Amino acid sequence: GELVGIITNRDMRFEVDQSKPVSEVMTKAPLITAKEGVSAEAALGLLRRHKIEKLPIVDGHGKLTGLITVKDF
Amino acid sequence: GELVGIITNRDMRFEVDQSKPVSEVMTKAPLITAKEGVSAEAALGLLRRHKIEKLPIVDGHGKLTGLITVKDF
Ligand SMILES: Nc1ncnc2c1ncn2[C@@H]1O[C@H](COP(=O)(O)OP(=O)(O)OP(=O)(O)O)[C@@H](O)[C@H]1O
Ligand SMILES: Nc1ncnc2c1ncn2[C@@H]1O[C@H](COP(=O)(O)OP(=O)(O)OP(=O)(O)O)[C@@H](O)[C@H]1O
Ligand SMILES: [Mg+2]
Ligand SMILES: [Mg+2]
Repeated sequence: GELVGIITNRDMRFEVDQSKPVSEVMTKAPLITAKEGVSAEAALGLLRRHKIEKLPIVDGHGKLTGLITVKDF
Repeated sequence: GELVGIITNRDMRFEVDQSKPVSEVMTKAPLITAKEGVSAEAALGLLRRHKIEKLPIVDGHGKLTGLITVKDF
């Protein structure tokens, strides 16, 4: 149940072998995340600062509770 | 005549003020670049390794001679 990383379509854009497991292609932890109840302005600021399009949302134990993408904005 | 950086539309996606100069938004040097006469396989490998979409091509003196994008592939 641990958030070990994130896999986006920039990671698997040119992977010819589509039977490859996720663990060989994903981006490993630590990731850029936000706390629960993060406002939209703070999430957008994080996305602009780190120049990523995704932002996982985790609780106090570091367990995944949500995800914010640039698609929302 | 020096390559001081690169500006892509991920850098200027949420810039409300379009009168801002490039110098305040660009990604400053050093960049991930390739030498002249780089093959397609080497450029694609660099793009996959650094997870970027653009690769400036410079000469021995470090001056810009070309540009490769993921659009080509
Ligand atoms: N929150 C995050 N923390 C760390 N790395 C991340 C995070 N979100 C994405 N990445 C990584 O950053 C890279 C690009 O992220 P992003 O999600 O912006 O790309 P993308 O949506 O796949 O891009 P494109 O739309 O151009 O194909 C990928 O390697 C991805 O794994
Ligand atoms: N060769 C490079 N060296 C260093 N940084 C780079 C290079 N090319 C691009 N970047 C930077 O990496 C970030 C994303 O690069 P990229 O060109 O993949 O994004 P983009 O094409 O704008 O993305 P999207 O398609 O998701 O809108 C930007 O901050 C950009 O300035
Ligand atoms: Mg994008
Ligand atoms: Mg893209």
